[PDB]
Formats: sequence, structure tokens, C-alpha cells
Amino acid sequence: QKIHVGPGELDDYYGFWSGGHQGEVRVLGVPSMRELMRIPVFNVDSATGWGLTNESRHIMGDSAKFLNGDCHHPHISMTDGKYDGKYLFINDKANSRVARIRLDIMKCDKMITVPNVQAIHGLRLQKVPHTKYVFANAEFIIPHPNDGKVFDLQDENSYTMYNAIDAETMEMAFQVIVDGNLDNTDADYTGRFAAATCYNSEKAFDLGGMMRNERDWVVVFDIHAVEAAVKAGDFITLGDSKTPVLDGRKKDGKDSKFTRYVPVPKNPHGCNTSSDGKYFIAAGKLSPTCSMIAIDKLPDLFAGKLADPRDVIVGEPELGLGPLHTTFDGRGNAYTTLFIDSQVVKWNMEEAVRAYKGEKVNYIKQKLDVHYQPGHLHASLCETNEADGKWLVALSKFSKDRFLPVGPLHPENDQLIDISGDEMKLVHDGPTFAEPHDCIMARRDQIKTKKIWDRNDPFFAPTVEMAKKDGINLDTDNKVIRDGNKVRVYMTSMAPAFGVQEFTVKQGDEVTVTITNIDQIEDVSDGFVVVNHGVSMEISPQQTSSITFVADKPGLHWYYCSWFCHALHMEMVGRMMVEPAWSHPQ
Amino acid sequence: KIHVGPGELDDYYGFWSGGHQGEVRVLGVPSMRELMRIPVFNVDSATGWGLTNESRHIMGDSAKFLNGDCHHPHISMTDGKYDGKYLFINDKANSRVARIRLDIMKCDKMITVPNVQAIHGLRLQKVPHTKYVFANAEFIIPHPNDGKVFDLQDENSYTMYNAIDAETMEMAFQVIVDGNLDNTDADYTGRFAAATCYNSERDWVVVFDIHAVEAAVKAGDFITLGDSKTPVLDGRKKDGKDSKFTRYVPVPKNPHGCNTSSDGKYFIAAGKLSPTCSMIAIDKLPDLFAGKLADPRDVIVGEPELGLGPLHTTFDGRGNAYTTLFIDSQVVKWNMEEAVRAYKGEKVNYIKQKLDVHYQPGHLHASLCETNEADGKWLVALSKFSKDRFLPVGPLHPENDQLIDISGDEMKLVHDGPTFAEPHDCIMARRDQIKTKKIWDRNDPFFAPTVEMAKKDGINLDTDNKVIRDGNKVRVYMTSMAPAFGVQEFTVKQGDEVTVTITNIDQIEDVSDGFVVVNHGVSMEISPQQTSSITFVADKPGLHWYYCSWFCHALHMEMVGRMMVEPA
Ligand code: CUZ
Ligand code: CUA
Ligand code: CUA
Ligand SMILES: [Ca+2]
Ligand SMILES: [Cl-]
Ligand SMILES: [Cl-]
Ligand SMILES: [K+]
Ligand code: NA
Ligand code: NA
Ligand SMILES: [Zn+2]
Ligand SMILES: [Zn+2]
Repeated sequence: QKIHVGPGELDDYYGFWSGGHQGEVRVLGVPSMRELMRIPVFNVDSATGWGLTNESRHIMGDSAKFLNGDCHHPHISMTDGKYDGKYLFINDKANSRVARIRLDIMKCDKMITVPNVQAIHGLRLQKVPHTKYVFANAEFIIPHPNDGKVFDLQDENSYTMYNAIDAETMEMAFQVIVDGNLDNTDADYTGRFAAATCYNSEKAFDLGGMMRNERDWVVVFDIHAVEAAVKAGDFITLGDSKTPVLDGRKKDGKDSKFTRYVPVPKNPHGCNTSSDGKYFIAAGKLSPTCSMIAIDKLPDLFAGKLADPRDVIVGEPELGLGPLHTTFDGRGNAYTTLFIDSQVVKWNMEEAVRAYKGEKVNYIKQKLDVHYQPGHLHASLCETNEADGKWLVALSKFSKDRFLPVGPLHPENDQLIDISGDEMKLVHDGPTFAEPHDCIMARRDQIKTKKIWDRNDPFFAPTVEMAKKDGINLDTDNKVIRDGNKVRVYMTSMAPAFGVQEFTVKQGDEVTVTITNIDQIEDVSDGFVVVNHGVSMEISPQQTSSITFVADKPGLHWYYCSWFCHALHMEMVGRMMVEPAWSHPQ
Repeated sequence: KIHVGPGELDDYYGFWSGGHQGEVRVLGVPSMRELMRIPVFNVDSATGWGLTNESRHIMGDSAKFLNGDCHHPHISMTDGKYDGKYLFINDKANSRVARIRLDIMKCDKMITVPNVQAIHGLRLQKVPHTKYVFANAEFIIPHPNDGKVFDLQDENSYTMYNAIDAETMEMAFQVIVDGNLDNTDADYTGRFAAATCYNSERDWVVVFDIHAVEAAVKAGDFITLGDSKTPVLDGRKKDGKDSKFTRYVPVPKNPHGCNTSSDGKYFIAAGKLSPTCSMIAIDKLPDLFAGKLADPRDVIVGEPELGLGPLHTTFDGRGNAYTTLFIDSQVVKWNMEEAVRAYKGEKVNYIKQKLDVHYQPGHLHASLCETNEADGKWLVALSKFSKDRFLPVGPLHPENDQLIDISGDEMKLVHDGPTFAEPHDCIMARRDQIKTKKIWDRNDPFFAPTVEMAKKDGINLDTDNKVIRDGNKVRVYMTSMAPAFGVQEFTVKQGDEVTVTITNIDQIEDVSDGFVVVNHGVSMEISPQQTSSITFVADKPGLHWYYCSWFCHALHMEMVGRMMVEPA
């Protein structure tokens, strides 16, 4: 297996890294581990204007007021248990959002603030028959309503909820109230079942309180039951949200139609569906184990055919100190991070299952040291029935001395590991900024990107409609529209000339500049910066982009093209002239 | 030798401009891996730069801008060698210069350059040390720019060359020039600096007699512009008569790069539209300013013909120059002293090799090239169009930063490094030239204004966990020690303005903490022994969780707290 990609060779896989609390998504080539692109999501990006442009702020909605995000869990949409390359979804723990990225244009095209919850953490996608739902955990228990009269987490109306978002429309589909809280989640290979770990069955707010119970659980959701209750109108709504809300709590020990609670030690964390569809595997964290839930026993469990919820557990291998996450090679082996022991442990799932039946067998095949304190790990195509067993990335949280010193803040260490054979081999240390938690890999042939925009792309269709109200044809027009104290500049750009090279406004005018890059050539992006006004954005071929700012300073103000485009790139410039307020009314 | 395997360390630091994204990036060389991001003009969700009170204090009023446009990173020097103290960088978008402290890898000072638009070219005094940062303002504007005069040919429409005091990060002086400024460099004595100029067959490089500028400032022979106290000197020609501060050397044509050879002999201006570089002999500049030379062209001692679109030049310390050819898409290696002999008319081929790069190179940078220790080992060429060199990633493409081995007689291409938002230029330093702190100093100036605020409240930041009430303002102070915040709950009134100040009292390297207030747009870093603070308004009643964002401990998910907001 080639590990080094020389000049002129291409990577074999795409990698999509979460940006952690930096808030973006990063596109890597694997196995070189080089960053090919950054996709802004919850961050404000100076380069492309994401968070400054009207198109990006329209997608972010009211949450455009936040300049931060905290993303952990990127996942690729699936059809019949295989990646289909349409969408990537990712969470925001900081401001309780889910974002969707279109993989053809490599941009965030949709974003939703999940109603009536705090902190979207766990996120994964339905696998079968396709990604109809995005499943997302809200991690923190809050009052309902959270109006400041009740603060107690033990009140009967304090809880968190499991969230399902319609993947295609990016509107809420339903929410399920749960006992305890929610950490990570995954889905089966049928569409009926999803599952989430819980670490706060105690509903506590202190460290000792959250660690009291010897077992918390993984809560299993019967999605067919949930959908059936929605179609029946058997639901409530919270606050001003019309989202159907179903109650998955136990009441006096009697189970809900929608959930079952499988006791699992202890503050369990990762929740990972094996690629053969046989198991939900929960990592025991404070317990030196993983618990293997047999998905084929779940129908009977929900049908009352088992006496004890623990009867769906068919394995609980002892692996080492601080198991956090598990991934799969598609050869029947699982790979789990040990945060405390600072290792990845390779183990055989079927042999673990036989040991749980008392058959003394050594299911542990290898422990590999990693550097240091691994969190997530990801094997290539592990989330699909095509899991290919070639590459493994372990994402470690302390790099210590593995890289040159760079001051008190250190990089993370995302280590590439060859698992194509019986022996795991560490091949590359990848330093990264701001804690990627998880990543996801796709084959080169599973991702198809556009090279030039379609003029009808929904990303800027609202801007096209604004232009139409002004009688503007964006592919041709270079015009300044005046409207009271609003000025709407429309121009084409064809390097090295802006189609409008100067325009005049009154001090205090609200100026919108809309630029349509009518170039037809690949890799010729234009840019637009207004000097000393905090204005910057990208305009790629056939894209329309727009930005709005106040001309608060009298005088002459230069604008220029930022994205290098030409040998005469230094000279693609223009001038905004701002007449002083004292020469105009009031 | 280019492979840095697991457990092995890079030999050099690379400091990459963040381009239109606004940050500075620290790379390991030769692996070309990104070790750290240093936020400067961008708002960084991870560390809170642009959100925290410490960062917004450094940014000043320019904290209102969320963008920057970076190009030209340079490291401070003592005796013509990197001293590892500071990195400086430009902001073309909002006309700023920022200083980065290389011991903490943070931006610690920032200035908006008065009465100019767009800081682009930037380089440092070399000798006797980096007393001044020299910065080009690119665009001609009216003076004053108050909306009465828009005419760019007006006698009071011009741009200026800028000198910033490197140590105080206050303006030192400004010099009015004819034309537009492009790039700039400085000599190895401190007397001279030079810049290419591209407005008005032939443009020029303007040479500054900094000694003459300094003498005028000290005698009070200057004006000021607007409400800035910056001394302003007039370096324009007047009725064909020269300033005492400047000489204009004719150089073809729309010249671009302006690079000082590491032997100190030449300012080398890249010809761009002319397939040449022009070599200005620095040892002839005293005679030029003394009126001893018949013609400003007499300081030109070489004009090698190199190829189509020369843009920038760097040096191996062995006597060779390396120049990017933007149109031919190559790096050309040539011998400077042989070029000088050719200019006198000898038949001698000064061109040694042309190496194809991919594609359209702009800046290039050889290791230690800006110092008299230029070591001839590594060369990075930064190319604008990566085309098919990397996997496709949609309509936007990465820059291709290519690593080239120049240690022997033949340049060898060894690595293609894709980068985001057109870094444009970079600088390298030996590992042993950079010395960084493992943990913060409690007296560090970076958070000294916060320590002062704490003092007024009677707070010992190293020990206290206290909530101060002051009208509708609430100032929370706490220590943090993974996995526990020192204040785990507090209660305020709806509408209160809450400041949270956190001191990480861990002493273990790499155990950084974070602080995020859910659904309030609040995020920041607190590394070992740092104090960080952030201010927000509690505009939502109810219970609102806060949590640690930096994975710090097996119990990281559980390092949380509660803010309770009583309805108005
Ligand atoms: Cu958010 S948690 Cu193990 Cu995923 Cu990092
Ligand atoms: Cu268009 Cu530079
Ligand atoms: Cu403190 Cu994570
Ligand atoms: Ca628990
Ligand atoms: Cl997980
Ligand atoms: Cl230069
Ligand atoms: K870390
Ligand atoms: Na939305
Ligand atoms: Na300042
Ligand atoms: Zn440059
Ligand atoms: Zn240049």
C-alpha cells in the first residue's frame, strides 16, 4: 500500500475532518493527509466571505449573529448502506445547530438551529434504505419551558431530547424525550432502529453525581413506532415549535412504545454500528469494556419476548483503560481507542461474543501505542457495508513532543495507520488545529465535484430574485440602482476588470454590491474587498455573490480583487466615492 | 531528505501568510505539515481571538472588522540574522500591521496605519536590528480624504511609505512618494530601504535615505496629516528637483519584487513586464544621494534577461539568485556576479537552470534568505494555479506551495503542498532560532489589562472563585483545573452584562481548557497559567449550560457549569 503521494500523484481517498471548536469542515487527501480545502460552516471566513455575504447569512438565518461553532461529527449521506456522495452533515455543540454541506460545490447550503434543546453533540445518519433522517443528540438537560422559573434538573419537565431532521429539507422531523441525557448515536442497516449512549442517567450537574450509577445505558429508538405515532397525531409540541414531540421516558418503570433502555457501564461514550449490521457497540469509558448489543434481538426486545434488557447484550469484552470509540475493518475485527492506556486495540467481534458465553478465547489481536490519548478513530468506509479495511485514523488529543514546540497551545495528533494486513502499522503523524474530533473518508470515486457553478444554483437563487425586482439581468448588467438611502450595485466580473469600476454614494448609504463572475474557465476565482470597511468575498466562475455594508466614511475608497486571477491582478480595482453628509439633507 | 516520520521532528519552522483568510500559520519544514494557526485579522472560534477582551484590546477599534488580507510575513533581525523575537505581517484589506510574539505564538500588537489605504508590501530593517517595520500603502488617495476632492491627480492625492517602530508598534514616520508602492526591502546597514513603484516604458524603484529622514524628524522638519501625530516627510520630486529623502531609479517595467541579496550587495527588482531583473548596487547609493553620479541609472549594475514574467527573487547564500517566472511557470537559478559582468558586455552565461513549477509561481523563499546566514538548503515556490496537481474539491482550488531542494547544483522538486486562501508568501527559520514558552508567564503583557481589572475588584486571579456584582454588570472570576471549573454555577438577571474571567492553574504542558456558553456565541481558550476573559449579555432567561471545549481529561464531557438567568 502506497503511503507517500509524490509530486503529480493524487490521493486515493477524500477525508472530511471536523474543525472542532474552530467551526469549519476540512477536506483532506488520504493517505498524504494534506489539507485540500476548508469549508466554512459555523466560523466567519475572511477569504470566501462566509458569514459576511448575504447568501451565507441567509443560510445561517438568525444564527448568523454568532461567530463561533463547535463541530465534532461529520457524516456522509448514504443509499442502501453505502455512501452516495450527496451531502455531509455536521453538528454544532456551541450554538445547537446542524449544518448540511453539498459535496458537489463543497459549501454549506443549509443550517438549522434545533429548537428547544441545548448543545448538539452526537450526530449520525440513517443508513437504510437511504439517509432520510439525520439523527442528532442534544446533550444537556434543560427546563421546559426554560423561562427562568424552574432551574432544577430533577423537575418532571427537565429533560433533553433525541432529534431527527429531514435530511433533504433540513427541517425538523420529530423529537423524542428521553430519560437521562445523550452522548453519541448510530443507526442500524434496516431503518427501524437507532441507538444512543447516555452518561448522565443521574440527571446530575456535578462531577460526582454524573458518575454515581454503576451503569447508565444505551437508549434504543424504534423509529417505525415513532413515525406511526406522528402519522396518528399522537404527539405534543413545545413552545413555538411545530416539531412533533414524542415521550420516550419510562413512566413508573413502564417502557415507552418508542424506546428501550439497555443498561451499560459506565458513562459510556462511543456508539458504533458494525459494518455487517450485527451490533451496536458502546464504549464503556469509565468501564474497561465495550458492550455489544445484538441488533437482531431488538425486535424481540421491543416485543416483550426477552425478560431483561441486558438480554440483548451478547458481548462485553474487557479491552483496557478508557475505551472511547470503535471502528471496523469489514473483516470481522473491531478497533477501539483506549484513552487512558493511549492505544488502539484490535479485537475479533465473533470471538468476543463466544467469550461472553464462557468459551475462554483471546479475542484481542493487537494493541498499538498512539501518541497520545486517542478519542475517535475511523477506518475507511467503516460506516457502510463496503468497509474496506485499508486505512485507519486515530485522532489523539495530546501531541506533547511529537511535533516542534509552538507555544503553550499544542496541535492534535491524527495518526494514519495501515490496517490492510494482520498487523496494524503506524505510518504518519498528522498535526491538526483546534481538535478535530472525528473524520470520515470516502473513495475518490464516491465524490463528484462541480468545477463551475450552475446559474440556477439554489445557493444564490434568492439573490437572483432580488436582482429581478430591479429589472437586472445578472449575466450582462453593470448598473447602479438607487433607492432612497439604499444603493444596489450590480456588476459582472471578467478578470482583470470589474464591470463597474467606480460608483458614487451619499455618506450613510447602505450599499449592496452584487458581482457575477461571467468567466467560463476553471480555477479563475475573483475576489472583492472594500478597503477599511470590513468587506471581503469570493466569486467563483458563474457564481453570483453579494455583500452589504454602510458607507460610513466620506471620501474616496478603493476596492480590489483579492483572489489572484491574472498577471494584471494588482490592477483589477475600483473606487467608491462617498459624498459627505454635510453636502446632503440633514 | 524530506520524510519526517512518526516521532521525528522537522528541522525548520515555516511561517505562512494566511492570505485572504487573515491568520498566520506555523508549518514544520521539510514535512510541510501545519503545526499551529495564529489568529490575527480573522475571528477564531477556537481560541476566541476577536471575541475575548484580551484580543479585542490588542485589535483596538479594528476589532469591528472580521476580515484581513495577508501577504508578507517577516521575522525580526539583530545584526542581519533572525533573532526569534517577532513576526510582522500586513493587512491589505483594513490597512493594518500586526506583530506576533514568537515565544507565545500569538498576535500581541496591532496598528491601523493612519491616512493611507491598503498595507501591502512589508519588510524589516536588518541592521543593526529591526528598529523599523517598513510598510507600503498601495493606493493613492486624497489628503484630506473628506469627500471634497476625489481627483487622483490632485496635488494632494498620493500614497506614502510607512515606518512603524517595531518595539512600541507606534508609527515612526511616513514619506510621501510619487506613484504607487509595490514591494520593499532594506539594506544591511540601516541607512537605506527601497521599494518598487508602478505608477507615474519605465517605472522606478524609489530608494529611501532613512538616515536623512531620521535627521529631519529629530530637527522637527516635518508636517502632520489630519489628527495623527505621525511625522510626515515629502519624498516627491518637485519641479524635477529631488527630495533629500528619496531617489527614483528608473527600472523596467511595472517592476514587482524588491529583494535584498544576502551578501548585502544588491536591491534586485523583478521586471514583471520586462523579462529581466534590475540589480541596484547598494554601495553606489551614498554617491547617488551625494550628487556624485551623473544619472540615477548609474546605480544599476546588472539587468539579466531571465524569462517571461519575473516576479520575485531569493538567494542561496552561495552567490546564486532564484527568480520566479510567472508566464514561463518556472524558477530560474542565476549567478549574480556573472550577471554583473554580462551587463558590462562580457560573454558569460549567468543562467544555471530552469525548473518547471505548477503553475504560475509568485513569491519564492529560500531558507534564511533575508539574513547574512542564508544557507542554501530549501526553497519554496508558491504557485497560483494548482490545476490537476491535487484531487478536485469544487470550484475553488488550493494554492500549490512546492518544496524544492537547492542544496546541490541541481534544483530538485520534492513536495507539492496545497494551501488555503492564497498564502502568497512565507518565511523559514532554523529550529534553533525559535524558542517558545511551554506554559504562560503570570506577568505576561498579553493579559496584563485583565490582571489590572482583577486588581480593581480585589481579586487574586491565582486562587479566587468569586462573583462580583456591580449594577447590571456581573464579573465572574474563577480558576480552572481539568476536569472542573472553579465556579460551576452562578445566577444573574436577564439583560446583565456578564464578564467571565478564567485562570487555568494547571501546570502540565498541553492541558489547555476551553469555555463555551451554549447558544450565546461565546468561546475561548485558556492554556496553562493563562488568564482569558470574555464579555456577553445574558439576554435569555432560564438555565444556560457552559462547558469546556478543549478535550482535557477522561472526564472532559463532564467539565461543565450552569448560568441561571432570572427573568427581567
Ligand atoms: Cu464530541 S465526542 Cu468522543 Cu465525538 Cu469528540
Ligand atoms: Cu480577479 Cu485578481
Ligand atoms: Cu477541561 Cu475538556
Ligand atoms: Ca453516569
Ligand atoms: Cl461514536
Ligand atoms: Cl518582494
Ligand atoms: K489538544
Ligand atoms: Na435553515
Ligand atoms: Na495597537
Ligand atoms: Zn507579495
Ligand atoms: Zn508578488
